[PDB]
Amino acid sequence: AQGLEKARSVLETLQQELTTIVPIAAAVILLCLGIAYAGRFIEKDTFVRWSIGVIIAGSAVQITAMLFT
Amino acid sequence: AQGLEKARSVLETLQQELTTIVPIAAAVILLCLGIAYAGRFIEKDTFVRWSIGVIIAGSAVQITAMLFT
Amino acid sequence: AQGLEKARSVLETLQQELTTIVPIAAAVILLCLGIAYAGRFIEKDTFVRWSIGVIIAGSAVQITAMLFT
Amino acid sequence: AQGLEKARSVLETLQQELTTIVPIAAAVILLCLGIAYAGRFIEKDTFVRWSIGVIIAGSAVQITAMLFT
Amino acid sequence: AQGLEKARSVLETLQQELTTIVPIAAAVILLCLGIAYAGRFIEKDTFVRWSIGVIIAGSAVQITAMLFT
Amino acid sequence: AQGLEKARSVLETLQQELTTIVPIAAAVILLCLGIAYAGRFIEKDTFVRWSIGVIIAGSAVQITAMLFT
Amino acid sequence: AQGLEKARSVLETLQQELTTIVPIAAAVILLCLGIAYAGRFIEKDTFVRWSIGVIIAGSAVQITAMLFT
Amino acid sequence: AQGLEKARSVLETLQQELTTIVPIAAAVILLCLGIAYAGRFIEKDTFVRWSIGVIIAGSAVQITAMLFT
Amino acid sequence: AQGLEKARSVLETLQQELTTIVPIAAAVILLCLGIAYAGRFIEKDTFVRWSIGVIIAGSAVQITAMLFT
Amino acid sequence: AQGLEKARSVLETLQQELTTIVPIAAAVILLCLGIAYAGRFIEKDTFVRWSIGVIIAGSAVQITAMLFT
Amino acid sequence: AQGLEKARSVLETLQQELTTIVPIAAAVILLCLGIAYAGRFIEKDTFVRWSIGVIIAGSAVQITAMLFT
Amino acid sequence: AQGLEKARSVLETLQQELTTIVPIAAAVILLCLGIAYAGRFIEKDTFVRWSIGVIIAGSAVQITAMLFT
Amino acid sequence: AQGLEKARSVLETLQQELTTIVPIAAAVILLCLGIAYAGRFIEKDTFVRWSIGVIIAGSAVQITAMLFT
Amino acid sequence: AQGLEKARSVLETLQQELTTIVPIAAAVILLCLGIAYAGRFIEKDTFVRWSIGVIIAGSAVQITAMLFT
Amino acid sequence: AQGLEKARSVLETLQQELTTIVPIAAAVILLCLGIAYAGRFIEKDTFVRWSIGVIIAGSAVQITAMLFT
Amino acid sequence: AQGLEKARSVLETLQQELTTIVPIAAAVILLCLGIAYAGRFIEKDTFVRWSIGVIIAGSAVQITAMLFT
Amino acid sequence: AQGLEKARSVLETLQQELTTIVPIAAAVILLCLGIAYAGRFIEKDTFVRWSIGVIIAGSAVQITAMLFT
Amino acid sequence: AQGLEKARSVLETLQQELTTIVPIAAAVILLCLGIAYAGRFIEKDTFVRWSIGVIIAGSAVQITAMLFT
Amino acid sequence: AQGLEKARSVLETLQQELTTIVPIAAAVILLCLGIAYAGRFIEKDTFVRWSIGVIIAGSAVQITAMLFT
Ligand SMILES: CCCCCCCCCCCCCCCC(=O)OC[C@H](COP(=O)(O)OC[C@@H](O)CO)OC(=O)CCCCCCCCCCCCCCC
Ligand SMILES: CCCCCCCCCCCCCCCC(=O)OC[C@H](COP(=O)(O)OC[C@@H](O)CO)OC(=O)CCCCCCCCCCCCCCC
Ligand SMILES: CCCCCCCCCCCCCCCC(=O)OC[C@H](COP(=O)(O)OC[C@@H](O)CO)OC(=O)CCCCCCCCCCCCCCC
Ligand SMILES: CCCCCCCCCCCCCCCC(=O)OC[C@H](COP(=O)(O)OC[C@@H](O)CO)OC(=O)CCCCCCCCCCCCCCC
Ligand SMILES: CCCCCCCCCCCCCCCC(=O)OC[C@H](COP(=O)(O)OC[C@@H](O)CO)OC(=O)CCCCCCCCCCCCCCC
Ligand SMILES: CCCCCCCCCCCCCCCC(=O)OC[C@H](COP(=O)(O)OC[C@@H](O)CO)OC(=O)CCCCCCCCCCCCCCC
Ligand SMILES: CCCCCCCCCCCCCCCC(=O)OC[C@H](COP(=O)(O)OC[C@@H](O)CO)OC(=O)CCCCCCCCCCCCCCC
Ligand SMILES: CCCCCCCCCCCCCCCC(=O)OC[C@H](COP(=O)(O)OC[C@@H](O)CO)OC(=O)CCCCCCCCCCCCCCC
Ligand SMILES: CCCCCCCCCCCCCCCC(=O)OC[C@H](COP(=O)(O)OC[C@@H](O)CO)OC(=O)CCCCCCCCCCCCCCC
Ligand SMILES: CCCCCCCCCCCCCCCC(=O)OC[C@H](COP(=O)(O)OC[C@@H](O)CO)OC(=O)CCCCCCCCCCCCCCC
Ligand SMILES: CCCCCCCCCCCCCCCC(=O)OC[C@H](COP(=O)(O)OC[C@@H](O)CO)OC(=O)CCCCCCCCCCCCCCC
Ligand SMILES: CCCCCCCCCCCCCCCC(=O)OC[C@H](COP(=O)(O)OC[C@@H](O)CO)OC(=O)CCCCCCCCCCCCCCC
Ligand SMILES: CCCCCCCCCCCCCCCC(=O)OC[C@H](COP(=O)(O)OC[C@@H](O)CO)OC(=O)CCCCCCCCCCCCCCC
Repeated sequence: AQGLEKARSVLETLQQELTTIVPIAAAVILLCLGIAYAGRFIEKDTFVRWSIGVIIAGSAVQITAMLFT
Repeated sequence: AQGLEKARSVLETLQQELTTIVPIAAAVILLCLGIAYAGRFIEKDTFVRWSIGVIIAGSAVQITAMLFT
Repeated sequence: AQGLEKARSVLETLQQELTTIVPIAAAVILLCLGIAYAGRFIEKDTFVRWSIGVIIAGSAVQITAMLFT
Repeated sequence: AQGLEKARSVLETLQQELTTIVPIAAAVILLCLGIAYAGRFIEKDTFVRWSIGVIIAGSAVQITAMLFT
Repeated sequence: AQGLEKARSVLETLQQELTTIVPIAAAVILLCLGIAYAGRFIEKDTFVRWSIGVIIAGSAVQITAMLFT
Repeated sequence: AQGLEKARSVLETLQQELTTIVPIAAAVILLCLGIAYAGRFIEKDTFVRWSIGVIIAGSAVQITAMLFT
Repeated sequence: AQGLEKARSVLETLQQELTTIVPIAAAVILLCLGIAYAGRFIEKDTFVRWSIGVIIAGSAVQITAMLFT
Repeated sequence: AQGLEKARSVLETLQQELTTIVPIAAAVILLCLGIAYAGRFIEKDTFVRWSIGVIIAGSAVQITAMLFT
Repeated sequence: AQGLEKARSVLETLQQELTTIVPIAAAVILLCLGIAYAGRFIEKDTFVRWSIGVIIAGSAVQITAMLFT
Repeated sequence: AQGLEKARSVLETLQQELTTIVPIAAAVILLCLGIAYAGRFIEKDTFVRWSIGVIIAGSAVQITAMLFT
Repeated sequence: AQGLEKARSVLETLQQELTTIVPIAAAVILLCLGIAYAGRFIEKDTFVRWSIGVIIAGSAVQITAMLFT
Repeated sequence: AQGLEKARSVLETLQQELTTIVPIAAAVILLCLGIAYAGRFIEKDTFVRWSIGVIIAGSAVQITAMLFT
Repeated sequence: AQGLEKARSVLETLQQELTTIVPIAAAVILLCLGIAYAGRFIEKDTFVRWSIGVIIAGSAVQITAMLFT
Repeated sequence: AQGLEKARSVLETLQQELTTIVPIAAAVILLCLGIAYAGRFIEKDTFVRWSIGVIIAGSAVQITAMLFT
Repeated sequence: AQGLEKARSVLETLQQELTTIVPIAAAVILLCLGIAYAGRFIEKDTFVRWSIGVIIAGSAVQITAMLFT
Repeated sequence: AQGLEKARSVLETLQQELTTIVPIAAAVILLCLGIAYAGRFIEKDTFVRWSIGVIIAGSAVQITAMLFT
Repeated sequence: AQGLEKARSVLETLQQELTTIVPIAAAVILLCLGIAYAGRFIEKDTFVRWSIGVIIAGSAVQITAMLFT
Repeated sequence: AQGLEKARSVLETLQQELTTIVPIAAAVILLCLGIAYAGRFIEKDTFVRWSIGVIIAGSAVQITAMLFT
Repeated sequence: AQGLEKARSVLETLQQELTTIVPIAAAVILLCLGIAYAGRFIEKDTFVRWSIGVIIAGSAVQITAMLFT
């Protein structure tokens, strides 16, 4: 019931599937970035940027719950 | 009665349902943005923009009541 | 009497009902706009536009009385 | 007498009643336009158009007397 | 009896058949959109648009029951 | 029977044929994009875009089943 | 038969012809890039970019088969 | 006999004649499009559009037999 | 006879005449493009675009025969 | 006769006249570029660009005959 | 006659007038450059750049005749 | 005799007179277009359009004889 | 006589009058463009555009006679 | 008489008035540009641009007479 | 009279008022620049730039009268 | 006499009266257009359009005498 | 008398009244533009546009008398 | 009386009310700009832009009276 | 009354609430900037920029009252 309960369930399923997919994408990104940095194509702060992005992505639900009260 | 009370109640129900749905959408957006920033596709101000948008969306009713007096 | 007093009363009732409905619509619009801005779909001037629109709509009667003298 | 004095009086009464009705319609129009502009459905020049229309309608008798001499 | 019970049954049958047909059309649309995005003919927000449209279409009956009360 | 089962079968046949055709189009697009990138006409994000598009197109039926429930 | 078998054959012929043409285009691009680099008009990463692009274009069918399953 | 067999034969003859005529028109269109693109009057997607149109027109009978079952 | 054989012959004559005219137009286009590029009004990719367009227009009949089977 | 022989002759006359005009335009362009480069407004690659453009424009007919076979 | 003889004459007049004007502009540029170099605002290669530019601009017609044959 | 020989002669006379008139109109149009282009009111492709139109209008009889056989 | 000789004479008079008027319009346009360029409102290619337009407008009759043969 | 002599006289009057007005506009532009350059808001080539624009606008009549012959 | 004498007078008034205002702006700019230079935020050439800009702005009318003759 | 002398005199009187009225309407139109342009509601070419229209209307009799001979 | 003197007087009265009204509208427009520019919503050329529009509207009668002679 | 006196009074009231409202909007804009500049989101010229806009807005009536004479 | 008094009160409330919110945002910005500067990600002038921005934002009302008189 409630009209949009079904859409909420679908969105929850989509969020779970995207969360499952994300670590593979992050690992592939890091694999490419490490070799790019080894080849003098990018700089060392790229690893810090990647770490910040991955840490933020990991706790996306917690941050959203903290902000969207 | 009052003619348009039923429409107002329907709009209230719609607002409640959209408010219930919104946190999932915000979490999915943040999850995507984290990986996008990790992969050097966007910039660091994206997180600030997301935080501002989510904070405004969380207090939409209060802001509307403050402005539409 | 006066021929069109009844129509004026009906219009006043309609105006009151629409004024009652409007804050919910404004809150829903702001809720959608916040998430749209979080996801990089719109820009920050949208909030300024929304604020101006809501402020104008809130004092519609006063502005009408000021201009239509 | 004068044949059309009665019709002129009826027209004057109708004009007065319509003038009484108009401000409510203008207020309702502005209330709708403000929310429409808040939701990105119209542009900012709509308010200028509304102001010009209301100002012209307010002084309809004076403009008619100035032109129809 | 009830005059329009037969017409309502026909409409329900048509709705069920259209609901059955829709997923194939959605899959074809997504298949075309993926290749169009791969070929640099459209943008990444097309997937978000498609997801929103499909989610709305899937819960059409629930949304109609929530609004048309 | 069921009125629209024939149209559903036709749509399924069309979907299967389009799925058969798609890999050739994707291969041609990738072949052109590789030479375009070698010639300094596009950037490296084109390959990521192509990969995302092809992956989404490949699992169109699964995504449609996940969302259109 | 099967509706789109003829179109699939035409697309396969087009793909084979484009694959035949591509090596000449890649060779001309490399010939121009080498002289441009000799004249201090481009940088040394251009050769890496060209190699990556040509390698990806060469195995376009294999990559498409790996991703579009 | 069958009443409309003669009309069907006339339609088949017209279809064969138009099918014979079309390749010349396609060649002329491509000849004009190549020069127009060389002179910076159109874009490179025009060739993709032309190829899709020609492939669809060539296998029109097969597609019609696949859809009109 | 064949009904439309005369129209086909007329189209062939028109195609031959346009093919005869085209090289002059291509030469004029390239003559203008060279001077425009000399004066810093356009970029160096214009020559690649022109070459692609002229090569495609030259073999328009062959491409049409390859695609329109 | 031949239908478009007159148009071809007109195009050849136009091409010859433009070829006659071009050297003056190239000389004026080089005269302006030299002074602009003397005043530190442009860089030394401008002369290479101008030389390439003028050389290409000089043999436009030969290049067109080479590519449009 | 010849169609573009008049335009060619106008272009020649413009070229002669610009050639007459140029030495004054070159002298002013050199006068400014000398003082700028005296005050440590530019480097000594500026004079070499100016000399190359002025020498190239002086023989613009001869270089154009050498290249545009 | 021949019934319509007189009408054909009248049409030929009208065609000759219109052909005599046209060059003046074309010259006036080009005179206006040049000034409009100088004043930044139109674009450079207007000259190409004008040239194509004038060339087609010049050999209208030849094209009509080539097509209407 | 000749039916349309009078219209041709009128058109010639109109063309002569427009040719007389044009130099004033060109001078005014250049006067405005120079100040606009001095005020950073347009770019330096505006002068090239103006010169091309004025030169074309000057020899409009000659170009018309060359193309419309 | 001469049909358009009156319009030509009006255009000459407008040109004279605009020529009278222009020096004030140029002076105001230079006054603003000097302070803008002092405040590090623009660059030093702005004065060269202004000088070129003013010199061109000053001799607009002479340039128009030289080109429009 | 003379049509645009009023506009010229208004422009002269605006020029005089801006000339009156400018010294205050120049003084404020120099006051900020001195402290910015003392704090190691800018370099010593800023004062030369400021002096050149102020000197040019002070004699804007004289330079305009010298160039716009 | 002459049947239509009276009608011609009436038309001449009407033309004189309309010519007397026109300047006021043109001034009002320009006054409105100036404010509309100041308010960013229209573009700068509106002034050119107005000037062309007013100049044409001013010499309407002369143009009519030139064309209608 | 003169038939249309009354309409001319009415138009003169309307012109005077609109001229009286205009300065208030111009002041309001400038007040809004200043705040919009301070809020980074528009650019600095808006003030130049406003000044030009107001100056043109101020001398509308003079410009009309200069052009409509 | 005078027809448009009432509209002028209404416009004066609107101008006074907007002038009263403006300082709050300017203060809010400055408050947001200061924090945005502190967070490295905008540059230091924004304060100069804001000051220019506010100074222009404050003396809107005086500038309108100076230009619209 | 006075029409826009209500809007002014709403704007004052919004300004007070934004002023209340601002110190937290400034503190968070400084907290992030300190760590960024510690990790060699930004320079030491960032603190000066932050101090200037915060000081300007703190006295926004006073500065607005000083400039907007
Ligand atoms: C003086 C030396 C200074 C620089 C040091 C290096 C100089 C010479 C280096 C020789 C390298 C030659 C080739 C290796 C390239 C290299 O060293 O760059 C490392 C490569 C990506 O690096 P980059 O992003 O820097 O590529 C070049 C760009 O920088 C050009 O802007 O990472 C890999 O995974 C290697 C892939 C090999 C290429 C084949 C790929 C085919 C399969 C993948 C396609 C699937 C589609 C989806 C993918 C997400
Ligand atoms: C040879 C050494 C040269 C460099 C020295 C340092 C190298 C190694 C540094 C190790 C750092 C590892 C991780 C610490 C990061 C660090 O040191 O960088 C400081 C960080 C911002 O740093 P950056 O802007 O430099 O990030 C990278 C950019 O430079 C990319 O260009 O400031 C913080 O607030 C730290 C937050 C921790 C990350 C987790 C955040 C999750 C919750 C917050 C999300 C809420 C959303 C809204 C927020 C407003
Ligand atoms: C690389 C990253 C760059 C971009 C960042 C985001 C990338 C990935 C984002 C994933 C989002 C997936 C889904 C969330 C969508 C999202 O993120 O966009 C926010 C959404 C609408 O915003 P948009 O303007 O972006 O909508 C799509 C447009 O982009 C179309 O062009 O607001 C919502 O309330 C979410 C609702 C979810 C959809 C279900 C709704 C069904 C019930 C409502 C119908 C009732 C009828 C009356 C309504 C008034
Ligand atoms: C020198 C290195 C410089 C660049 C660093 C990275 C280089 C190599 C990266 C390899 C990545 C390969 C693939 C991962 C892509 C990646 O790393 O980019 C992160 C991706 C979004 O990336 P972008 O917005 O940059 O996409 C490409 C655009 O930039 C094109 O302009 O976020 C994800 O969620 C990844 C999903 C994987 C793809 C499968 C999705 C299928 C199911 C979802 C569909 C449901 C519909 C609704 C959705 C809301
Ligand atoms: C420098 C690179 C910049 C661009 C990157 C790509 C360059 C080269 C691309 C090569 C593509 C060659 C051909 C593949 C085309 C391609 O890659 O574009 C993808 C195609 C449509 O894409 P577009 O939106 O670009 O179509 C043309 C538009 O651009 C027109 O403006 O989607 C498909 O399903 C492909 C079908 C192949 C054509 C045969 C279809 C016939 C049977 C179907 C008919 C049934 C009727 C009902 C249908 C629902
Ligand atoms: C100084 C160096 C800086 C830049 C590096 C390169 C400079 C010199 C490059 C020389 C290249 C010369 C020619 C090769 C072109 C090249 O290198 O660009 C790669 C080409 C597409 O390139 P672009 O999209 O950049 O084309 C020009 C556009 O950029 C215009 O803006 O991809 C191909 O498949 C090549 C095909 C050859 C052309 C013949 C095709 C005819 C048959 C196909 C038609 C069928 C219709 C349907 C199609 C789907
Ligand atoms: C501190 C030193 C650092 C920089 C060194 C130079 C600084 C001072 C230079 C003083 C120069 C002052 C004036 C000379 C200008 C100069 O030195 O720049 C050289 C000039 C064009 O140069 P630019 O393209 O650099 O012009 C400025 C541009 O850079 C603005 O973006 O070439 C000429 O032909 C000179 C014409 C003089 C202007 C009169 C022309 C009037 C008749 C022609 C119009 C016909 C229309 C159609 C034309 C195709
Ligand atoms: C202090 C030194 C610093 C710089 C070092 C070099 C300075 C002096 C160099 C002298 C070079 C003079 C001439 C050689 C040119 C040179 O060095 O540049 C190399 C040239 C392209 O170079 P760029 O891209 O740098 O061209 C100029 C651009 O940089 C403008 O931004 O590559 C070639 O293939 C050469 C062709 C010769 C030109 C004739 C071509 C005509 C027929 C081909 C056209 C067919 C159309 C289709 C094509 C795909
Ligand atoms: C710091 C320097 C930066 C810029 C470098 C150059 C600055 C100075 C250049 C001086 C050039 C002055 C005049 C030469 C113009 C020039 O150099 O630009 C090259 C010209 C066209 O160039 P554009 O497309 O750039 O024209 C202006 C456009 O850019 C406007 O957007 O090509 C020609 O054929 C020249 C013809 C001369 C004009 C007479 C033509 C009359 C007969 C033809 C009409 C027949 C109708 C049918 C036509 C198909
Ligand atoms: C971010 C900023 C971007 C936009 C800048 C401006 C924003 C704020 C502007 C405030 C304007 C408030 C009101 C002034 C309006 C304004 O500024 O627009 C200028 C006005 C007409 O302008 P528009 O064509 O833009 O009218 C509105 C159009 O947008 C309709 O779509 O011209 C006037 O004459 C003003 C008259 C005032 C209204 C009273 C007239 C009553 C008597 C006349 C009736 C006689 C009948 C016959 C007439 C021929
Ligand atoms: C910080 C510096 C950066 C930018 C540099 C400039 C900043 C300051 C400039 C001060 C300008 C103030 C006023 C001078 C204006 C100025 O400098 O712009 C130059 C003006 C036209 O310039 P624009 O096309 O740029 O006009 C503004 C447009 O850019 C708006 O988008 O040329 C003139 O002829 C001057 C006329 C003065 C206005 C009065 C005209 C009234 C009678 C004529 C009407 C007859 C109708 C028919 C006409 C054909
Ligand atoms: C390594 C460091 C490099 C960057 C330095 C800063 C990094 C970390 C900064 C942390 C900031 C976190 C959040 C504070 C945001 C911040 O610091 O940015 C300052 C904020 C807007 O600034 P921006 O233009 O940067 O906004 C985001 C844009 O950058 C997106 O492109 O100004 C404010 O007024 C703050 C309001 C707080 C947000 C809550 C508002 C909710 C109620 C008000 C809504 C009423 C509607 C009508 C309004 C007119
Ligand atoms: C190891 C040392 C190396 C660096 C030396 C200095 C280090 C420490 C310096 C401490 C300075 C702390 C504060 C003084 C600032 C300072 O020293 O910088 C000097 C300041 C401008 O400096 P900057 O342009 O460098 O500002 C920061 C920028 O560099 C950010 O990129 O000039 C002033 O007028 C100072 C005003 C004080 C701030 C209050 C202003 C509020 C009212 C005015 C607003 C009205 C709006 C319109 C205005 C036109």
